[PDB]
Amino acid sequence: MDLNLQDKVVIVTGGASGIGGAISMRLAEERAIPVVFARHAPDGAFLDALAQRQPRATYLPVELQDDAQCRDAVAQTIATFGRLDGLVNNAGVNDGIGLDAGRDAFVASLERNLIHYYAMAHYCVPHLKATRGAIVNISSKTAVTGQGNTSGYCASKGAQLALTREWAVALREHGVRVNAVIPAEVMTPLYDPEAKLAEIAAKVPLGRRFTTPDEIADTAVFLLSPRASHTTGEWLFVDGGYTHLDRALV
Amino acid sequence: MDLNLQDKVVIVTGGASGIGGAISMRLAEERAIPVVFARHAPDGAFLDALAQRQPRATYLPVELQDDAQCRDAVAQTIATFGRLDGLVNNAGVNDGIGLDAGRDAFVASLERNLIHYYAMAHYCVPHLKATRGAIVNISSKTAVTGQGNTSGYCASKGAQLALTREWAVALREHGVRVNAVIPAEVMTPLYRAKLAEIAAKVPLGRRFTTPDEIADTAVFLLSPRASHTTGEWLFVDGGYTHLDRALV
Amino acid sequence: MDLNLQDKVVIVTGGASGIGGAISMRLAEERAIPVVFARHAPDGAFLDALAQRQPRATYLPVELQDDAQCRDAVAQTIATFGRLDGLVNNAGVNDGIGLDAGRDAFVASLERNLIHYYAMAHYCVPHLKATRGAIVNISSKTAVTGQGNTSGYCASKGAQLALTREWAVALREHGVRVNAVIPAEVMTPLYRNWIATFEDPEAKLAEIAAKVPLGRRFTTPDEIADTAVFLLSPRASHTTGEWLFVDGGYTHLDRALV
Amino acid sequence: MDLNLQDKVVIVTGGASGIGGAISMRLAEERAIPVVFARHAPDGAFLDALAQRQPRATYLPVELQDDAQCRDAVAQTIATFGRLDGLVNNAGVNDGIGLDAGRDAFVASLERNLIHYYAMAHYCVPHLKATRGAIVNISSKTAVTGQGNTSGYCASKGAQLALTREWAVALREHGVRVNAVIPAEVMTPLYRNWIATFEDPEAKLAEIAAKVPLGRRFTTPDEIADTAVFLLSPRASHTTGEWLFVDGGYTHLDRALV
Ligand SMILES: NC(=O)c1ccc[n+]([C@@H]2O[C@H](COP(=O)([O-])OP(=O)(O)OC[C@H]3O[C@@H](n4cnc5c(N)ncnc54)[C@H](O)[C@@H]3O)[C@@H](O)[C@H]2O)c1
Ligand SMILES: NC(=O)c1ccc[n+]([C@@H]2O[C@H](COP(=O)([O-])OP(=O)(O)OC[C@H]3O[C@@H](n4cnc5c(N)ncnc54)[C@H](O)[C@@H]3O)[C@@H](O)[C@H]2O)c1
Ligand SMILES: NC(=O)c1ccc[n+]([C@@H]2O[C@H](COP(=O)([O-])OP(=O)(O)OC[C@H]3O[C@@H](n4cnc5c(N)ncnc54)[C@H](O)[C@@H]3O)[C@@H](O)[C@H]2O)c1
Ligand SMILES: NC(=O)c1ccc[n+]([C@@H]2O[C@H](COP(=O)([O-])OP(=O)(O)OC[C@H]3O[C@@H](n4cnc5c(N)ncnc54)[C@H](O)[C@@H]3O)[C@@H](O)[C@H]2O)c1
Ligand SMILES: [Cl-]
Ligand SMILES: [Cl-]
Ligand SMILES: [Cl-]
Ligand SMILES: [Cl-]
Repeated sequence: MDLNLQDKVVIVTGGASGIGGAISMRLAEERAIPVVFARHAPDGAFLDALAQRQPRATYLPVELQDDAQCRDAVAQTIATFGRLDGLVNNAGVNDGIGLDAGRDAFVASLERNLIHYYAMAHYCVPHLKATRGAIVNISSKTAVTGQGNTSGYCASKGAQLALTREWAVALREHGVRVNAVIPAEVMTPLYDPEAKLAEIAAKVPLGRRFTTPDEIADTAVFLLSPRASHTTGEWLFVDGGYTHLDRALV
Repeated sequence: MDLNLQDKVVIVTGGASGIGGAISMRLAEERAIPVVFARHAPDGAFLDALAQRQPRATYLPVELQDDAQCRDAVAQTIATFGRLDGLVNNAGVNDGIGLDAGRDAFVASLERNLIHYYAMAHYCVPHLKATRGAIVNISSKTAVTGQGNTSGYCASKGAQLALTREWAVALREHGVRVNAVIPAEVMTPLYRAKLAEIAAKVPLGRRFTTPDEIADTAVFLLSPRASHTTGEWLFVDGGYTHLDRALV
Repeated sequence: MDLNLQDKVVIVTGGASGIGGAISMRLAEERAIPVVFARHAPDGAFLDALAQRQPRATYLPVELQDDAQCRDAVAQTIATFGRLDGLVNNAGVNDGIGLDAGRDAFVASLERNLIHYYAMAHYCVPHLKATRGAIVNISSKTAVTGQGNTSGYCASKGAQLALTREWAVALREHGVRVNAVIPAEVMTPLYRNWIATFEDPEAKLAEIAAKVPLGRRFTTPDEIADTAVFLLSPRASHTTGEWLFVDGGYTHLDRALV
Repeated sequence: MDLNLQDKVVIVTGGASGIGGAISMRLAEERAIPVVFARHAPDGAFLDALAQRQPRATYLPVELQDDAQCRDAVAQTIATFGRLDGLVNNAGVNDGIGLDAGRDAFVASLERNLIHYYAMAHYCVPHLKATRGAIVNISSKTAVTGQGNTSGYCASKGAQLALTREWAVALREHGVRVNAVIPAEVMTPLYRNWIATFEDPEAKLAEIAAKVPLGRRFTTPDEIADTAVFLLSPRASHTTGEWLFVDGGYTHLDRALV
């Protein structure tokens, strides 16, 4: 299935590891041009594999919590490529800020997760309008399931789903589609460890195993493509049945 | 139906007008004790009607964006009544902060809407655990429908639905239930041809929902008649969110 | 809270046992007039308690899978009361018809669950219009969660949620509201006996209850009834088309929690 | 994006017209082998275009309401190809059976829509297990939004969403995924052969399209098809039980927007 993403310039925040890394790599495979926005320089092995698929793929060091860096990196991206066709908002961290943490910790969690999704959309949208590009927001099942000690992250991830609907409405007349992907348990390098891994994996209905970053990536990249040309405002759960299937199943 | 809220102490933020005021008034009618947290003093006719139903009902001047006023007003409430049985997070404003507004405006919207729901829960939860009380978060249909130029408010309202699920999980073993009510179109102070256009789109009766309708579901959710309902989002919207957009 | 249900006539299908019995009893307590449609004659103690609260409450023997009996029982209710204010579609059974069972078993499950919800609404709605009455459909979390070997019941319960939206649209101009209640695990004497067919009943019950997030306990029929009766009342006068989950967090809270 | 569907055998019910036809054509483009089950012989031009992409693509005449024809058609497909990799349940018709129509009309609507999705899955699933294949159920936004005079179709389309969750649970250990696609307004020549009946056919088309948030236009069959075929493929290898709305924002975006 040709996705028609060849030479499409797509910013992927947190795009050099885990889910974001897999999204960048699939974009490169589809001959798109992923532009990684991340705090830390990607590892060599990642850059080797990416450039092999797409020699023009790039990385920009960006602290997403700095509004001016977001602005300048988008500008640099436009200066380098002349256009922007996609935005994948993906950077985030479950920082475990619960009910007892207080205002400052809560707001800091919003900064780490929610606020830069808005800032990136804010700076990218004029460019996306010009190309009738697309946005994918990566959220989390916690936005709808809760978890128990992570108000900050949960609030952020839920706000991102709401913003997906809001931006889909806001941008409809410009042909800019906005969708979300909702993962549940995804194995990354990052993420008695023999036992606790087994414990978590056991709860995923399809195959009792973690979702892979590639699985999230394939749905995310489909959503950026014109193969999803009448899909906007949607939240796609890629979670092995985690959110919606009977909690009682083994 | 006896809701068993008699002498139960419930804080209602933005509780002196619009939906909040209707919630406070219904609480008083059920012989609960509403404690109004609001920026401005309620008008006299409101306070008099409230006192008629519940002489122990109380108003505290609170700017909810001030974390210290939140903390101090809760402390006051506990000092006065010795208990807290409910929190209704209700204060908010659709401030029309869109994609072009920028970071500062977006964050100011979060402060006006989202952040004080968390601050209030933060300060109330220890006391709610003591009484196996309840929380009701008032959200907005915009959280799931979008609207077009209100990123700030939409984000906030959606985060409030998420937090309803999170806090329901967090507090399950303490017997504290957390639910949300989602209104669509409710005629309230500043809301009042442009009228008819909006009303016409509400499937049930082609009319606005009333504050009393929102209040009746919110108060039901605060009560032990909803003793196994937690984490839920109750739409009270005349069909606005879920019924065919094509209907007339 | 006054639900304003005094002398309101409400048919409750399967209304003498479990969830349905609790709804009938709650209706009587709110001074409504419940009309029980059920296959089996109710307990004497149930009838005594019902009459104690509402002397006008009635019971009619009805096999709901018989369309003519639905028709005639609604007709008799109208003859007795002259009006109908509510319908609670509640009768049903999880009959464990899997994907391997085949057409005949699947259709039989639809007859036991889905088809009489439609039949009852078909015969009741013309009367509900005159009174601006209401319908509550009792569904099941299985409609959205699945279960694994119950295609017939799952299909039925999901169709009941869809029909809740459909009828809400269809009846909007008549002021007739239609909503659904979705239970998960509700302890009833019937469930209690099914659990008794297991080797270690105590352990089976605990195993089921352990999965309910709020309190690790079954929902009670009264808990389902209180929401259902609230939804029948004008206290829910702008709620229509809705699916209310009364389930201790079963459907929507993190599967990973203990 | 390689979908890895080359030489995979996929039955598509109603697969020679509208959405079903687009699904078959996309399957053939991906070098899969679509097998069309439909009541009428397909257009010659359709058969030619299909054959150009996939010479092995087949059509079997099937009345899906006849359980034995479903059974035999699946058996013939296994006899021809020796495997089954996918099932797209797609055939259906909005027959406008309201609340007032009664039992016989309602049940007939279930037969036209719901019951053959079950029958087809019943006969296909034993084979899908061996290949760790997949099912896509095509539903309708009406399952969740209602419409107003179509209880039979609404109930059917909603049962199909519920069965998607149920079969996803049932088949999880066999690695068979089950998902649904929910369209809203899709232009098919047949929809056009219904719109044709109106006094001002283009003004009617316009009234409908004006309600679709994204572009104020109908979704195309290819747009539905591309999501459906993605769901059949291992690119969606951890997606199961899901309902994917492909509807230009119809179901979920603010009704107030123009
Ligand atoms: N991994 C899971 O199980 C899981 C589950 C649900 C949702 N998600 C979502 O997936 C998305 C990706 O997570 P992942 O697990 O791949 O994460 P990851 O931590 O493995 O990678 C995230 C990347 O983003 C970068 N990053 C984070 N914050 C940043 C900032 N402020 N500025 C610049 N760079 C920043 C990190 O350095 C890292 O490179 C997140 O939005 C997460 O919430 C993940
Ligand atoms: N009116 C509607 O149609 C509608 C629709 C959807 C959701 N809602 C929700 O209902 C809730 C109540 O809104 P409303 O329509 O009744 O507005 P209402 O303004 O007329 O009253 C809200 C009250 O909250 C107070 N308030 C607001 N911000 C405050 C702050 N920072 N500190 C202290 N007090 C503050 C206001 O002074 C006012 O008294 C809100 O959460 C809103 O999102 C309303
Ligand atoms: N108990 C639970 O855990 C649970 C969970 C989810 C949903 N539900 C739903 O609650 C509703 C009631 O269930 P319950 O658990 O109370 O069951 P129950 O069996 O205790 O009571 C059902 C009543 O309906 C009557 N009935 C059944 N079929 C009938 C027919 N064809 N004609 C006449 N009467 C008939 C039965 O005889 C019985 O009196 C059902 O719709 C069920 O699907 C129950
Ligand atoms: N067209 C829309 O706007 C729309 C909207 C929502 C959902 N859908 C869904 O999409 C699916 C396809 O609809 P479509 O619009 O492409 O339909 P269509 O009418 O254009 O084609 C349906 C095909 O299925 C065949 N078919 C129907 N019943 C059959 C039977 N009993 N036995 C054998 N073959 C049979 C028909 O002959 C026809 O060839 C249906 O499930 C429908 O509910 C369509
Ligand atoms: Cl991977
Ligand atoms: Cl009012
Ligand atoms: Cl009880
Ligand atoms: Cl097409």
